[PDB]
Order: sequence, then structure tokens, then C-alpha cells
Amino acid sequence: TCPFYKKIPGTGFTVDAFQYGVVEGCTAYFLTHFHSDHYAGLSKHFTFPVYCSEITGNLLKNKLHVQEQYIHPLPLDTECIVNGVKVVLLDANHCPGAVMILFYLPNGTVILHTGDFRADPSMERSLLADQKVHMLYLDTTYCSPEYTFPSQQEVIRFAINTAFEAVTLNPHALVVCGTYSIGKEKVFLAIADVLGSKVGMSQEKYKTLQCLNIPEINSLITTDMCSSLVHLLPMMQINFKGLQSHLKKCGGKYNQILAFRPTGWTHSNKFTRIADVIPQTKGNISIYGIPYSEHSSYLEMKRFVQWLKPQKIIPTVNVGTWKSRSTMEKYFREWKLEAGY
Ligand code: NI
Repeated sequence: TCPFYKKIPGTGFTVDAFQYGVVEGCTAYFLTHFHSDHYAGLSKHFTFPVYCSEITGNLLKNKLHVQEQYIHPLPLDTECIVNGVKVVLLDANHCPGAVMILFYLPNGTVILHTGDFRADPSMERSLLADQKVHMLYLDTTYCSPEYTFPSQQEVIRFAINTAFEAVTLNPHALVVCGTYSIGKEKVFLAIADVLGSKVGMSQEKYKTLQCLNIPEINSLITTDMCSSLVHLLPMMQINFKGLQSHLKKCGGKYNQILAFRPTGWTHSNKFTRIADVIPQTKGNISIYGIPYSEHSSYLEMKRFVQWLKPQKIIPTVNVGTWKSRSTMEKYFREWKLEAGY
């Protein structure tokens, strides 16, 4: 049964609620982004209206085979009427196709659902600037002050400089990057661009990438692994055994691997600056964990919420334990007392 924090009151709508069967009274199912915890339940057998971005809609049709007649893509930044209710989709600064949804309820209440997001000051000049929000359904993934990490731009600067140095010292080095979902494509695209290479990958990942409306993509990716010196592999294979095995397959073209694991936050962020990050190494194999986040840091989250001044906050992440819920509620009251709303 569908939990309360996935229902939008005063409407027929649910958000990211596909794993509960037929939800009583739901006339439209919104999907914020194509990540498995959120799409869980969609398939070619789904027969209700799904509302989403264009990019999310391309993934639904090609990857999950949802029929075209039930996919309702909406443009961003544009007022749309859905089943009698005004809605707007806004870029969430998460993975490709990810949105927040603004719902203008018939009774005058305004609700923002962030989906998954990485808050940014640029959001303070979207269509959110123009009016008050009563209720915020908030991505609280990293809602505690210990969660710190660098900007995405600093992380990519580290990755490009690391890769370019290594391959310039050794032209026979291969670069490998882990993946297990959409998102974080800048990691492997920025490294391939500095090296003058396309990114090589499986047919299933190439397919996924072809759904993302990235400009000039045919120029940047390939399924011909022998033509590329940046390869993508499943995240599970980014370890010494899995990389040894991959190197065997490359027909003696390479004698070294430098590999990247983009994670979210890890406890090494408590101690080590991005600049000082070092790899784990075994023989001719080195692995870097890099903290490329597509969720808000604590400080980014707090800035956004203190600017928005919502009347009520409903967390959408870390909701299963009393300790988590009580911690989150304490920070929300601090933020409110400090800013004066
Ligand atoms: Ni996500």
C-alpha cells in the first residue's frame, strides 16, 4: 500500500508510486526521474497515464517498453493543466531528465515536490521566485551536517587532470569508469574529451545514453571497444579482480588501468580534501573513489529551504527510523528559528 508522502492531497495524483499496484483514486501517476527505486513497477503492461519529462519518457518507451499512448511528456518551465490542475516541471539538477514538480491546488495551496535534487542558488531564479509554497516534499538524503563534499566542477577538474597526467606518462594506460544507473555522465565524458577518445561501452548502456538528448552524442560514445581508450563497466566490476579480467580481454593493447568509482558521500570526506585524494593500487591497477554527488549537501539543502520558507516540510528520504525522523525535524526547526519564518 502506497505511503502518505507519495500522495498529493486534493488531487488525483501520486509521485513515484508504481510498486503498489492500482492506487485507489489515482488518475495520473507522475515520475520525477528514471532511477529504479522510483520507477519500480513500470513495464509494457502499465495502462494508466504517466506524466514526466521528455527524457524520462524516451527511457520509459525504449528501456521499459511502456506503450506510447500512456506516456505524457511535459516541457520544462511551462504552466500545463493536467486533469484540471495547473502544474510546472522544473530542472532538479540530479540525473538527465530529473524534475521537481510544482502543484497549484484548486483550494489555493501551492506544493513543491523536489523528487531527487541537488539544490543550487540558480533555483532561486526559476519560476519559484514568483509565489509562496505552503508544503515542500523534500529530498533529505544528506540531511545532517557531517555530509560535506566538493562542487561537481572541482571533482571533474581532479578527474580530467588525473587521467591526462597518467596517459601522458604512459600512452599504453586504459581508463575505466564505473556506472550502474543514469547520472554522472560528465565524469566519463570529460575524461574522454581531454584524451581525444570516444567512450566505449556495452550495447545496453549505449542504448540508454542514446535516450538522453545530449548534444553531439554520436561524436562522444561508441560500442566499438577497440577504438576507445576510455571504457565504461558496471560498478560491481570496479575492483582488482574485475579489472584484471577486463585487461586480459584487451589483446595486449594496454599494460596499466586507471579506474574511477564515482560514489556519493563516503566517511573519507570527513578527513581528506579533493586535492589530496589518493587511489588504492595493486600492481599495474589503480582505483580512485571520487565524491561526485547528484544530491544536495547539508549546506546546499539548508540554503534552499531558508530561501523558500515553506510552511510545512515532508521528508521523502530516511523516513524509516525514529532516530532519522527526529534528527531531520530538529534541523528543520533550527533553520526556521535562525531565518525567522
Ligand atoms: Ni535518484
